[PDB]
Amino acid sequence: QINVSFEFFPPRTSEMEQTLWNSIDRLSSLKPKFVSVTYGANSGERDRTHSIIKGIKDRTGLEAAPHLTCIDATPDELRTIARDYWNNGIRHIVALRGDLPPYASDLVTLLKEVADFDISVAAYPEVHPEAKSAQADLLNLKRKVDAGANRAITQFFFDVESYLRFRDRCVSAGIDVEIIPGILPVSNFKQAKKFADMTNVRIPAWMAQMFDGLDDDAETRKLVGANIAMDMVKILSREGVKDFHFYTLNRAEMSYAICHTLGVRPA
Amino acid sequence: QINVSFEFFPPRTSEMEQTLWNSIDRLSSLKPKFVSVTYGANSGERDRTHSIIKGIKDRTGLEAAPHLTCIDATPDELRTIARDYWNNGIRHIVALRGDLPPGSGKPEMYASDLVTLLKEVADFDISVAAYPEVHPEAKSAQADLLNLKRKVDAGANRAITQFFFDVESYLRFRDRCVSAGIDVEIIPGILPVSNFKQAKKFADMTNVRIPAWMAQMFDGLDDDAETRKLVGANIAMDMVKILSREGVKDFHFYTLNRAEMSYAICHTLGVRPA
Amino acid sequence: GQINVSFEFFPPRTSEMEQTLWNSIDRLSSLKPKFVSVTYGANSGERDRTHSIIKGIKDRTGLEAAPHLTCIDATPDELRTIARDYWNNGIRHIVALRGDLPPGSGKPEMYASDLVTLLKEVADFDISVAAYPEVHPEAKSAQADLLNLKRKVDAGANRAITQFFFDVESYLRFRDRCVSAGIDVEIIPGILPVSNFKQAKKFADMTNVRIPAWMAQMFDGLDDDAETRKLVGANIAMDMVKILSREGVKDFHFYTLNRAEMSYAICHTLGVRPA
Ligand SMILES: Cc1cc2nc3c(=O)[nH]c(=O)nc-3n(C[C@H](O)[C@H](O)[C@H](O)COP(=O)(O)OP(=O)(O)OC[C@H]3O[C@@H](n4cnc5c(N)ncnc54)[C@H](O)[C@@H]3O)c2cc1C
Ligand SMILES: Cc1cc2nc3c(=O)[nH]c(=O)nc-3n(C[C@H](O)[C@H](O)[C@H](O)COP(=O)(O)OP(=O)(O)OC[C@H]3O[C@@H](n4cnc5c(N)ncnc54)[C@H](O)[C@@H]3O)c2cc1C
Ligand SMILES: Cc1cc2nc3c(=O)[nH]c(=O)nc-3n(C[C@H](O)[C@H](O)[C@H](O)COP(=O)(O)OP(=O)(O)OC[C@H]3O[C@@H](n4cnc5c(N)ncnc54)[C@H](O)[C@@H]3O)c2cc1C
Ligand SMILES: [Hg+2]
Ligand SMILES: [Hg+2]
Ligand SMILES: [Hg+2]
Repeated sequence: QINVSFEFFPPRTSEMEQTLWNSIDRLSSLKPKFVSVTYGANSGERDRTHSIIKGIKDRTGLEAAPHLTCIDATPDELRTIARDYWNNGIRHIVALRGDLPPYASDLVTLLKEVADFDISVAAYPEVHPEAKSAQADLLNLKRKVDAGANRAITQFFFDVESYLRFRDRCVSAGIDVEIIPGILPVSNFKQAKKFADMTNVRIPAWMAQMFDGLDDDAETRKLVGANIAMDMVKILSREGVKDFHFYTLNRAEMSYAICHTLGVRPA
Repeated sequence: QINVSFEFFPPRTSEMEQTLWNSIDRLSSLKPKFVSVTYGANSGERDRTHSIIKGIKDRTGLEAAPHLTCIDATPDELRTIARDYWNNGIRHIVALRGDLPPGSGKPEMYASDLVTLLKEVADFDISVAAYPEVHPEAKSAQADLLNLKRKVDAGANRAITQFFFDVESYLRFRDRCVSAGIDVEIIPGILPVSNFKQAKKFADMTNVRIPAWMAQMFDGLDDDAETRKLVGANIAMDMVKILSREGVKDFHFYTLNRAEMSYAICHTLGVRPA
Repeated sequence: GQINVSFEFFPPRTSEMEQTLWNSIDRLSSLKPKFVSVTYGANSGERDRTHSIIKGIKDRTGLEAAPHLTCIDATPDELRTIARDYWNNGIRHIVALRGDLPPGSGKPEMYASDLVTLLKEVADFDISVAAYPEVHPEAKSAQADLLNLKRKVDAGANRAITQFFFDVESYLRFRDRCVSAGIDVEIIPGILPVSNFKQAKKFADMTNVRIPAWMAQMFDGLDDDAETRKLVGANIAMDMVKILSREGVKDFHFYTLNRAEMSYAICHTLGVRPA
């Protein structure tokens, strides 16, 4: 069967707060394998990440996986955060290094020492913008797995071939874990392009065309974005992929629809 | 060169207050590397610790090191206290877990956690407790030794030992610290004994063994304070002499707010006024 | 006073050995040992005897009895059943060992740390494990063996009991290396009082334990002299135990070989007497 997960982020406004909880309720009915909440380098927000995971696990009963970054934190602190999480029933965590202020493998090992955690790590089909080469980054992923990562969630992508080729290189390199694709339903192209430029993610020429001229047409953008996303998962699904991780951005509709086309429906 | 330090406790009464300041004036002339003040569980020995430290600093200009306990303090309260000290020129703190009151027994925060917390605030000089005869609540002698290394690794500059009457206890313990990689000065704590009945009470509750020969020395002197002072001073002076011959260059005296005995012992140690 | 002692007995193989054992237990019980333990053999009969002697000790003396348990010839499920039964019967302290590998057809895949883990899953037992000041014969390195000890302690072991030794420096350096590896349990020295030297040499040869030249000299020529051997062996044991105590050791485990006199006397010099 198809397993899906949804990724949310801590809301920064009263409106965004309500929007989030509505989407959480709406998406819980699809029974995802788990849901994750992002974490950014900000003490108060770090507290917010905690509270949201707790609230989720407490009102839906779904498995909630918090993101944790190696950046700006001492090993003893990280260990206490881990023990505090495990103690609160939160046995799944997404281990990352973190966006640097103007390593991951170590955080994996750190967490495994504390407890037999279910760890998820980041994979880069188009190479992390910092690694010196495709191979170096590929080997790093392997290290993170060897350290104890159960799953590998990729950064969003638009070129299906880039992902399929990467997935092959992973197995060819001995990585025995699933490379769960990260899907970004695009409704705002302008914003998507900004994200891609940062993450080194390539936006194919054809996609640029699809959004050309839709700047003021919010409705058409959602229609075109959903179409593009549904095509993606259709191909990925036929190619053997049975696990999808959605970057909801606290919005339910597009992911809900895409899930419906995958057969992921309420029951 | 021999270095010394003296430990005082917050006076609860007017008479005790006077004795303390007299001792401070007497002992200050020896120019000790530092002087420290106890931090108990009650406000009497808690609020006062701060006052006495300010007093000492103003009246003599000697480095005063306050003792700090995490017992009934939130990490927030501890940081507040640490910032105040640092900002006011206090660069040395004696970080301790603290004597938990026999009632509630919660294995939560430990001294190493306090050390870490203090180092997050500023580059303090932290002194921690060491036990040559093992801390009475330790899992084992090895665990207690590992705890000392943990505190040194957390940022402790030096270790001050609990008092002892068997010089060999100190000597073996120091050898173990070195073999274990603990690279800081293991300052022996010296308790000049004037009253034996009171010394037995302290050692009893501290797991410190009192040799039979020492109990023999004070036997029959229950009402002879003058002879107890002479005998006790003799015992301390000999212990201190042995330790020096063995390489110890730093001593920490538990004055109990009384200056006479500690002053005399320091004199024979060669540490005298200018 | 502040010194704890424990005695180790093995299941007797004859009627004569049995009378000797119970006698030793009666005599040694007066010293109020922290606990007594009983060895675990490989054959079915022995293993049953271990259980009965532990029961006999518990009833007859009311002392804390700790049986040994190995991985040899047992499925994880047999082991759990045995452990559950032990716990329900009041015996809540086990000496967990992998066990002496028999010269037959069976490669070791399960080790002592695995047994500790399995035992911990059953109940909160007090678990004691084996330590080797002179390195276990099969260890590929002293580092491996020491890290293995840490592994067993991490799994749940409350204390370590070392293989016997004749060179105190070996115990002392090992006690130090244990701290350097982060092992936080007290390593209790295993004391083997020797009266029969040839037999002691046998045990040593097969355990990678070194007998100092001076010690061999001490027993040279005393083969047919049981009396002298007992005095010489007691003197040696007493000196070693004396040095250990001056070095801080306050816990001792005696390999009695079911005999009481030597361990009794050595205990007496430590100050552990009947009251
Ligand atoms: C599913 C997902 C979720 C994310 N969630 C968050 C989040 O909640 N918060 C957040 O801040 N960020 C998040 N990110 C972004 C991520 O933290 C950044 O891309 C960051 O730069 C890398 O984190 P990482 O775990 O991939 O780092 P790493 O795996 O450590 O790799 C990062 C870089 O280091 C390199 N590398 C690794 N080890 C070595 C080494 N020893 N020597 C040299 N180079 C080395 C790699 O090749 C690469 O260039 C997420 C990413 C993904 C895909
Ligand atoms: C120089 C000196 C000055 C002192 N001054 C004072 C004072 O001003 N005020 C006061 O109240 N008391 C004072 N004390 C006494 C001290 O607070 C008590 O001895 C207290 O019981 C332990 O303090 P500690 O700092 O040694 O704690 P710790 O170093 O934390 O050790 C306490 C115990 O816990 C164990 N332990 C440590 N970590 C762990 C762990 N993770 N798990 C389990 N066990 C662990 C240790 O082995 C030890 O048994 C002083 C002691 C000395 C020697
Ligand atoms: C106090 C004491 C009591 C004893 N009582 C008995 C008894 O009642 N019955 C009995 O049959 N025997 C007994 N013995 C002997 C003991 O069983 C043997 O010495 C045995 O060969 C190992 O037991 P162990 O528990 O040390 O094994 P372990 O701790 O598992 O180690 C045995 C060997 O395996 C190695 N090792 C550990 N883990 C691994 C790994 N994962 N991969 C590779 N090598 C590894 C160790 O380094 C060592 O060389 C006793 C020994 C002692 C010291
Ligand atoms: Hg980091
Ligand atoms: Hg505390
Ligand atoms: Hg086994």
